[PDB]
Amino acid sequence: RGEMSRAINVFKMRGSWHDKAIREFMISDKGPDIKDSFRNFERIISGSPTRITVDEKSE
Amino acid sequence: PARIAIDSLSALARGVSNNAFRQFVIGVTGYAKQEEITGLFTNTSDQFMGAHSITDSHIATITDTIILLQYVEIRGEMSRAINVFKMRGSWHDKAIREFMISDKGPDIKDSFRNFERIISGSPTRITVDEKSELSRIVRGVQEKGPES
Amino acid sequence: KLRGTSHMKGEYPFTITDHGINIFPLGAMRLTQRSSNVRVSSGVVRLDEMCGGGFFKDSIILATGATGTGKTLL
Amino acid sequence: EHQAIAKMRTMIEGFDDISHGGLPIGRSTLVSGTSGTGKTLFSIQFLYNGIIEFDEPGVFVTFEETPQDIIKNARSFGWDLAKLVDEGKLFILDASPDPEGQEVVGGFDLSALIERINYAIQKYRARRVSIDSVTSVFQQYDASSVVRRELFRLVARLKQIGATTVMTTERIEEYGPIARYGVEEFVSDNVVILRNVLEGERRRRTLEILKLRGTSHMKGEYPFTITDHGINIFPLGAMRLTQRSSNVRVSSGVVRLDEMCGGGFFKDSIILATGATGTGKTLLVSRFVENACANKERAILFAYEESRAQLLRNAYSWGMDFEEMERQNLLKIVCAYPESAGLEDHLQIIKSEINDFKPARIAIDSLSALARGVSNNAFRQFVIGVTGYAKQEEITGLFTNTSDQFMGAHSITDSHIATITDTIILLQYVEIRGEMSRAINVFKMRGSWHDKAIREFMISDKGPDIKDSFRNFERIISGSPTRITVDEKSELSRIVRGVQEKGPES
Ligand SMILES: Nc1ncnc2c1ncn2[C@@H]1O[C@H](COP(=O)(O)OP(=O)(O)OP(=O)(O)O)[C@@H](O)[C@H]1O
Ligand SMILES: Nc1ncnc2c1ncn2[C@@H]1O[C@H](COP(=O)(O)OP(=O)(O)OP(=O)(O)O)[C@@H](O)[C@H]1O
Ligand SMILES: Nc1ncnc2c1ncn2[C@@H]1O[C@H](COP(=O)(O)OP(=O)(O)OP(=O)(O)O)[C@@H](O)[C@H]1O
Ligand SMILES: [Mg+2]
Ligand SMILES: [Mg+2]
Ligand SMILES: [Mg+2]
Ligand SMILES: [Mg+2]
Ligand SMILES: [Mg+2]
Ligand SMILES: [Mg+2]
Repeated sequence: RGEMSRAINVFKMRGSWHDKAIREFMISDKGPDIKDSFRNFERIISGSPTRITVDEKSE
Repeated sequence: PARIAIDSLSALARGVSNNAFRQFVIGVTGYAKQEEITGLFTNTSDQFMGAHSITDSHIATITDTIILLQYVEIRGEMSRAINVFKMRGSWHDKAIREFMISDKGPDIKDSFRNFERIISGSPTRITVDEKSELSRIVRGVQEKGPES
Repeated sequence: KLRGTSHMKGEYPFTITDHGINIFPLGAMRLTQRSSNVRVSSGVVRLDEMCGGGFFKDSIILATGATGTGKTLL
Repeated sequence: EHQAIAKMRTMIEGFDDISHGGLPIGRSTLVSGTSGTGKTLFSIQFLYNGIIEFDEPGVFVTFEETPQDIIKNARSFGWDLAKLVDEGKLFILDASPDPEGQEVVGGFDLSALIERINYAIQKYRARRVSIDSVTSVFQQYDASSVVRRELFRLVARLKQIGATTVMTTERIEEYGPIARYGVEEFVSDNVVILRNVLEGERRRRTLEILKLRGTSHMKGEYPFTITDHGINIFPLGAMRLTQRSSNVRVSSGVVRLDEMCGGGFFKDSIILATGATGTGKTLLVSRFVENACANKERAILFAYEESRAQLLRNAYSWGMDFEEMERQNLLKIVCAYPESAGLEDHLQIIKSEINDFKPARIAIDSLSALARGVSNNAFRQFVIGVTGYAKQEEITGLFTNTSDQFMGAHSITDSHIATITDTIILLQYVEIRGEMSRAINVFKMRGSWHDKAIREFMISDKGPDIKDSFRNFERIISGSPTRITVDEKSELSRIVRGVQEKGPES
């Protein structure tokens, strides 16, 4: 929506299992605040997303 | 040995020329084909997602069977996928199947069938009224059958 | 040059080891690689089906993919 | 022939063309070159043929090598010089110093040698003369000044006599000064440089005619090979463009494809099969070779990727038994590594087998296999070679090119050879529904009309199955196509309910 938002992700860890989602986060005076993923978007990695706004199953 | 594996030849190509490498491959490839040895070579394609080539220095062809893993972005998540690209003497599965990674190993689930442009890492979800056609409401031609 | 006869032309890498000079005629080795229809597992069941039975014993299997995909695993 | 300088033939596979005829009669040609380059053979080869082809006795002066050895060595190419030095056709004139020699002797002896050689030439009635390693004579205590005068005397007198002479010169650097005393180059009438350039740990020898006072000739380097038969040159550029073309048609071994090509490949035509790794190329080629033998015609297969054994395993699995093919003496499999020699050689190995077997068809699986390491021009020039040879010989060719980038390769050349080729066959993957399906296409056919669809094909134990086209898909070539449907359910065989039978009975 016209705003440079972030996104943290644990790309690879040889031992552990790590999270496979791309979670956005933000920076305040309290430090980083990881948030929720972009479940509803597409091409996320590319950088310039593309919401899917799928019309449900159309009833 | 009866089996031989070198993890990350892409770890050898470090600095060394392209030709010196290519040669080295043949050197470890041929010697393995003659000595009745089964070999698996690990290669790390410099770029995750989008990779138009599956090697680096173009070793590809000097091989029998290709096994490919590629990151697929889905619903805001980075999930793997595998595919047997080419097998010179066998049949091998054409489909591209995704897979989990736990404490047990690899579980080759299904294939993103309701998807497009997968090889790009970032696919295009395209269910939007699946193979049932606009006839999900069966028109109404089926209003003759049940009577009294 | 080897006056009178023939020879392999060019450079060839050799390694002076604890067993004297050892030259690898990387070009000499011929392309006479015995083959057969024998297959062997991988350690991944389904995967073996995906090949159609298992990798051939006499072959070279290539595993590519981005860092993290899990080639070391396979 | 329009030239004003009379020439005599060396009968050296290649030279007489590059020299537009052969060494200028009554003159001296300086064939110079690095250590082991080819020099002294040329010389010997030059006297040889004159003997065994024109019956012209020759005089060979040795300076460093022992008159015994020259004969001992020349046996490698299969020549009993002995017998000739014996029948009075070849007079070897020793001048090699001695194992218990003094020091100082290269000026008045240079005057004596003239008279010497002048005796044997008058005696044996010779036409050709070789003076191998003059250099060694000055390697006693001399400098540029005394070498141009002394050589000159020798050649000057030699020309007066009427002998067509060849002198040999050594040189430390491959491209730098032509000869040691950087003076021989202007004292001679002609100058034949022989090199053996390194680069990429491999070795490439070439011959070049810098100058031929009086006539024209082919300029620049030309690769040659020293085989069991001696010097062998390739005027890759003297290869005129006047091959024969015919509307005759042959099979591809794949029926449906044939249609797709207007009615079967042209007899005289180069064929290119490009497609990402694992697309199929190797197969087709095998099905091409096969059929050629199924009609009783010869054909060769030069595998640079897969072994002769494996070529059969996968060949049998696809049906078609190569075991028999070999036995019925109809198909010959070469099979080798592109790293086991320089192209010059590889180009000749192929040519050879094409003359000791006379194929009527040929297939080179993975030209791109030969493009490894090598420079594009070097490889492009080699392609023109094979392509060249097979074209002027009515031998149908099917080359295999594997593009370095599956799905998304904006160019099926990579090395840009698609314009020398007559007919291209394209194989490429197609991402349809989480599945890597294949699909072939006939890009171009110079004489035929060929089908313009990008049909899909499947591989079975039986072979290449050419199905139907992805009409309802855009961005095909892109590799991962976009499904846009105007139909699909459109007739073809609607009729719902029970349409099939099963395995019991129909
Ligand atoms: N115990 C585990 N549980 C869940 N996931 C794991 C576990 N171990 C590893 N993984 C996952 O598998 C990946 C490990 O990669 P792996 O060791 O298979 O080699 P690779 O991908 O071929 O090469 P490299 O490790 O150098 O990137 C990690 O990135 C991670 O996502
Ligand atoms: N039968 C043969 N097959 C292949 N190569 C051969 C054969 N016989 C000789 N050669 C090659 O020929 C070359 C010998 O060179 P040659 O005797 O023609 O004179 P030169 O190289 O000009 O001068 P010099 O006496 O200083 O070496 C070597 O490089 C050698 O490998
Ligand atoms: N018996 C078989 N049954 C089914 N499919 C086969 C069989 N043999 C080979 N294949 C298929 O054919 C392909 C093998 O490629 P092929 O040997 O035709 O040469 P290529 O693709 O031109 O070059 P290269 O194999 O060196 O990459 C594989 O990708 C595989 O899917
Ligand atoms: Mg291949
Ligand atoms: Mg890695
Ligand atoms: Mg690793
Ligand atoms: Mg020498
Ligand atoms: Mg010599
Ligand atoms: Mg192949």
